[PDB]
Amino acid sequence: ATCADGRTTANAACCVLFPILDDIQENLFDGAQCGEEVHESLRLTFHDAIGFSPTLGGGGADGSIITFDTIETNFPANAGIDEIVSAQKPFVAKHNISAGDFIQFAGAVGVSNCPGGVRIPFFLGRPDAVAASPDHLVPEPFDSVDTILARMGDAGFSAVEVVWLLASHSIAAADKVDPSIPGTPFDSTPGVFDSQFFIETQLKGRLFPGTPDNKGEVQSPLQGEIRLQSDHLLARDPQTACEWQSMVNNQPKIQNRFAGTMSKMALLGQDKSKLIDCSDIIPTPPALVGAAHLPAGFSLSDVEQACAETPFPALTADPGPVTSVPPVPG
Ligand code: HEM
Ligand SMILES: [Ca+2]
Ligand SMILES: [Ca+2]
Repeated sequence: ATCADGRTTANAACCVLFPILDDIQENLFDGAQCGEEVHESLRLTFHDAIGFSPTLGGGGADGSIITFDTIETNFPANAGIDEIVSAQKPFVAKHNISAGDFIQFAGAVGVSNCPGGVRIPFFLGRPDAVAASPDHLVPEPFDSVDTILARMGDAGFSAVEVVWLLASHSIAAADKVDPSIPGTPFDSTPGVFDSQFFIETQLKGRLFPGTPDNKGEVQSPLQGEIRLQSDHLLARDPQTACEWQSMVNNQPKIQNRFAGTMSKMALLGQDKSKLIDCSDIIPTPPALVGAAHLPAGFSLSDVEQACAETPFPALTADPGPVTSVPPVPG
């Protein structure tokens, strides 16, 4: 099909997405960069979608976090999500797709900007949100593994799927876990969708990058990197540790499982058969940059092996002395 903007797509209903793509690439993502706004937009996909429980209710990936922001903005786990909601609102107001569609579209487009990224399937047609999410459906970094897995499981995800979705933390930072050091990433390559997150979370902690005593934080192995308590525990818990380790230096697995599981997440509360497949609108991501490695100055003895069936793979360290990770600008 040929669209009003002159471009081609398989299903002509998807043409509406091309001007939206252009607008977000320029005016939300700072020229199609894998930076702060991409990261926040990706987090928003999860906070919107995970507000779904067959028991407790919630419409899932329905745009409620924007449309009912006056309610959802007050939820504890939504700390620091108000900035990206505020940034997305004028786009939702200005274009002609639902808020639920916009959130998932912006997330998929954003991931496609990141070197090593993957094209996440995208469907068009989510109805407008009808009610705010119930509170307390977003997992917290101070929740135990069993609590996190139970909540994610309630929404429909297996333990391995939780690990796959946490590849998102490869392109990610924290502003509120330790508010003294906003923009501190979870891996040494927050601009690259890669396995460094799965490697670096497996290292023995060494230091707090900022203040001590923050809820939901534990010691990190690197200055300028922050470690969530939840990620620390998920990397080591027998339910998840072998799957976590299996992501290390397996870029195709990270990509394919992230795409598939993100598609599932983007469809929480929705019925694929009542939507239109517009996956071909998502751009081709740049190739992976870099290769899997231990940080400079580290060795296998710094890895806390936690997979009972399989040893941690032999990686090479970057050359030189131990170095710090720069924060995400913004
Ligand atoms: C499984 C349980 C999870 C927990 C406990 C968790 C927790 C967190 C926390 C505490 C932050 C830092 C927020 C801040 O202080 O600014 C964060 C950031 C982030 N999370 Fe997760 N997360 C989880 C799952 C996910 C999933 C499934 C996604 C998928 C989209 C995701 C995507 C992100 C992204 C992209 C960021 C970076 C945001 C930024 O750079 O500002 N998280 N997560
Ligand atoms: Ca929602
Ligand atoms: Ca990374």
